Amino acid sequence: IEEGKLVIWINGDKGYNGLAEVGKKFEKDTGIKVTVEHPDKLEEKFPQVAATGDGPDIIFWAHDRFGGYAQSGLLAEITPAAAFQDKLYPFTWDAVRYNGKLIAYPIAVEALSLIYNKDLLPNPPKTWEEIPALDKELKAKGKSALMFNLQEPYFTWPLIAADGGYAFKYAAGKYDIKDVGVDNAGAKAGLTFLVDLIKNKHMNADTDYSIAEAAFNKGETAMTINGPWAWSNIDTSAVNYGVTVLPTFKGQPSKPFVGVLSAGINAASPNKELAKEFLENYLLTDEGLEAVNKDKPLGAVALKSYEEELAKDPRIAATMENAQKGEIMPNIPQMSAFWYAVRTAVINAASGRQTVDAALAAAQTNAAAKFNFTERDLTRDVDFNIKGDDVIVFLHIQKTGGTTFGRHLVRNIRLEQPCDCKAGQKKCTCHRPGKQESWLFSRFSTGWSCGLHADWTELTNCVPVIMDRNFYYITMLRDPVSRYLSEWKHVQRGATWKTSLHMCDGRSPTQDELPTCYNGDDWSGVTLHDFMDCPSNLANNRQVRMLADLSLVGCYNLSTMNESERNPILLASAKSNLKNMAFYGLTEFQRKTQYLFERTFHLRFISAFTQINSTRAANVELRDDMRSRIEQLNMLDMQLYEFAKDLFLQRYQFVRQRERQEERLKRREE
Ligand SMILES: O=C(O)[C@H]1O[C@@H](Oc2ccc([N+](=O)[O-])cc2)[C@H](O)[C@@H](O)[C@@H]1O[C@H]1O[C@H](CO)[C@@H](O[C@@H]2O[C@H](C(=O)O)[C@@H](O[C@H]3O[C@H](CO)[C@@H](O[C@@H]4O[C@H](C(=O)O)[C@@H](O[C@H]5O[C@H](CO)[C@@H](O)[C@H](O)[C@H]5NS(=O)(=O)O)[C@H](O)[C@H]4O)[C@H](O)[C@H]3NS(=O)(=O)O)[C@H](O)[C@H]2O)[C@H](O)[C@H]1NS(=O)(=O)O
Ligand SMILES: OC[C@H]1O[C@H](O[C@H]2[C@H](O)[C@@H](O)[C@@H](O[C@H]3[C@H](O)[C@@H](O)[C@@H](O[C@H]4[C@H](O)[C@@H](O)[C@@H](O)O[C@@H]4CO)O[C@@H]3CO)O[C@@H]2CO)[C@H](O)[C@@H](O)[C@@H]1O
Ligand SMILES: Nc1ncnc2c1ncn2[C@@H]1O[C@H](COP(=O)(O)O)[C@@H](OP(=O)(O)O)[C@H]1O
Ligand SMILES: [Cl-]
Ligand SMILES: [Cl-]
Ligand SMILES: [Cl-]
Ligand code: NA
Ligand code: NA
Ligand code: NA
Repeated sequence: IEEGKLVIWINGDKGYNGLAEVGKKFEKDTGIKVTVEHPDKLEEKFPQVAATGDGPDIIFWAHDRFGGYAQSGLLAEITPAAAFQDKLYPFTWDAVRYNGKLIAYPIAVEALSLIYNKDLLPNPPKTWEEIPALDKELKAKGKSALMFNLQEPYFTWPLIAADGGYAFKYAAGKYDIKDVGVDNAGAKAGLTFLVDLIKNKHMNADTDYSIAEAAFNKGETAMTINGPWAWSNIDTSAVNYGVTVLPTFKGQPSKPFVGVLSAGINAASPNKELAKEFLENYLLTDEGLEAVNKDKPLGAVALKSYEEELAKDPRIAATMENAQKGEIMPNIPQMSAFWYAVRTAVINAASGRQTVDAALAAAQTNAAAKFNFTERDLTRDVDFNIKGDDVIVFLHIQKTGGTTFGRHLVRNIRLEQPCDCKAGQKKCTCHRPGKQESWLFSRFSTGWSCGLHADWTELTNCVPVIMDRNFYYITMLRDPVSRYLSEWKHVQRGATWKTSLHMCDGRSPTQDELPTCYNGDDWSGVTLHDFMDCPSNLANNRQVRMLADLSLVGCYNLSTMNESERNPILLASAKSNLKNMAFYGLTEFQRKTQYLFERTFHLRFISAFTQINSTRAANVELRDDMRSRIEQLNMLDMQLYEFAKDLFLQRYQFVRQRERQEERLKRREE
């Protein structure tokens, strides 16, 4: 981000040419250039790039995205004088308050309305229920009743919410992120009506923003559902149109989620005072908002003076009527997960490929960030026969506490013939009773015989050969930010693991495939910033990479497929291989790890595992923005760990409760 300049991001459906005009006046008065951009998916790109040193100085979006940004430390707190604050409606400052603090400037209130062509339909329907009959009449004239974007849940939510659907329940002063209302009777009724419209061929499941707009603006459909920004193109096409209240469903109003277009300032911006000057003294004025509004209408603006001037517009009046009937959007971080979940459910239900009940049940799970596991997933029962051909394989991922765990395996298990660990020697002899065969494949028993820190790909291709059986794979996982910091500190003190083979499809990677991050013999002394800056850093997503079948993505050759394709494959492969292992533990749960290992393999340790909280990672002082960038560099590991933690904890509770019930039965039979 260049100092002395302003870079602004705003969505492509807003008045970015008018905003540019405000930017030109600012430049006239100050010599500060203002660049407006409208990149695609700006609301996903921003948390990826703000967490580094790129991104815009100012980001525009509806307020629902901003709590997530704020929780990640990506936004400067805004500090407007009480004088300026009173120039805007308090209603709209509420939309941009997060954990007590103001994190953006509110701009305008947006709500969806029903838009109709007065030359085809001078009185629009009051109910969703009468739309099928209307469409039948219109189809005989070569036209349709209604087309609107069915791909974005923003547009279908008003009907889904009408009879009772909700996102997160509000109770006791906060949003309950476990109480999700996307599969209740009301939500199901709303979505069923929409699905029936499609089944009865009054709408098409493929209709998106462009198709609906094109049809309405060409007079092919009598109605659409859209927001104030859409009015400009309708005027461009010279359609004679009205804007009115959304139809009712089962006698209740459609309930649009209400958005406040808001302007946040990047916490990494070196131009924060200029951003505040632009927003307060140029944009949030009658003149500035008029420039934007004349390009694409904002709706009901937040500035009291200019809102009063436009309030007579019946299109805005209709916008306010639908907004009062709807709900202000929560700004909490979980909003994005809600939207993603509903987006997928509506698409699959509307397509007919899944019923409403099944699709909304899946959305409920995803919106509440839950994991459903089968009994088989929670049951890991290994009749481990050390005298037989069973072999335990410990896959050690760097910096997951594998030294501690590996030492437990060779020093701390109660066995008739335990591992023979000679004093002052690194490895131990872990042989079956009376044989020269090992029962444990591990760093401290067999050594690195399949490669230094051999991963799932290397071990599954090498272990069966280098031992000739039942192989029981186990590993440890650690929360990725701590694991990444631990690896940074270890590399900073000389670790390279440069002799790892990284074998996959029968060869090690090429230097072009896997460039070294450092000059010389190691990367000692590296700062956290330079560590994070190397694109080929093997610390990034190490746990997913080392648990996945890397053949599935062309081994280490990043040109074989795109990231959008490689990333979901790696994650699903890692989740599957982890889940289907005999056992895994988590570094942060040493006692539960011990207990589950014991109950999985029917073994007992001599001395209790212990939790060490004062790790080198814990000692790193981590700003929130920097934690967020580490999460972004490790986004696959973040997802894997969330999955693994929940499975691990459900396994612990399952095994404990079974064991507690067995003890009781013993008592109740004596
Ligand atoms: O045998 C020969 O060929 C020798 O022949 C001699 O000449 C003659 C001639 C004639 C006769 N005669 O009788 O007539 C005899 C001999 C030559 O003079 C001589 O050159 C030649 O020697 C070669 O062959 C030797 C036998 O193989 C060999 O010596 C062995 O070396 C092994 C080795 O270095 O690998 C050694 O193994 C032990 O030490 C290793 C090094 O420490 C261990 O491996 C390391 O393990 C680390 C670990 O797990 O902690 C790992 O560290 C990394 O990961 C950890 C965990 O994440 C992290 O904490 C660390 O920070 C991280 N470090 S890193 O730098 O970032 O990687 C290391 O990476 C890994 O290297 C190993 O586990 C030990 N095994 S053991 O316990 O079983 O011993 C072995 O013991 C030696 O015997 C020589 O190396 C050969 N020399 S060469 O010139 O040919 O190369
Ligand atoms: O991978 C699927 C899609 O993912 C992306 O879209 C996501 C967004 O990232 C989420 O933030 C959310 O979008 C919400 C949005 O936050 C909310 O404000 C509202 O957006 C309105 C907006 O307020 C209004 O001003 C106008 O611009 O219309 C918008 C709706 O189009 O509602 C959104 C939900 O529909 O969830 C979506 C997924 O639905 C990504 O951007 C997509 O390209 C991608 O396909
Ligand atoms: N019982 C325990 N409880 C918590 N962390 C532990 C632990 N045993 C080891 N660790 C942590 O695991 C890391 C070592 O992992 P590995 O043996 O795979 O290299 C270290 O992290 P730090 O570097 O942050 O201190 C260490 O502190
Ligand atoms: Cl070794
Ligand atoms: Cl624990
Ligand atoms: Cl047991
Ligand atoms: Na160490
Ligand atoms: Na170096
Ligand atoms: Na800390």
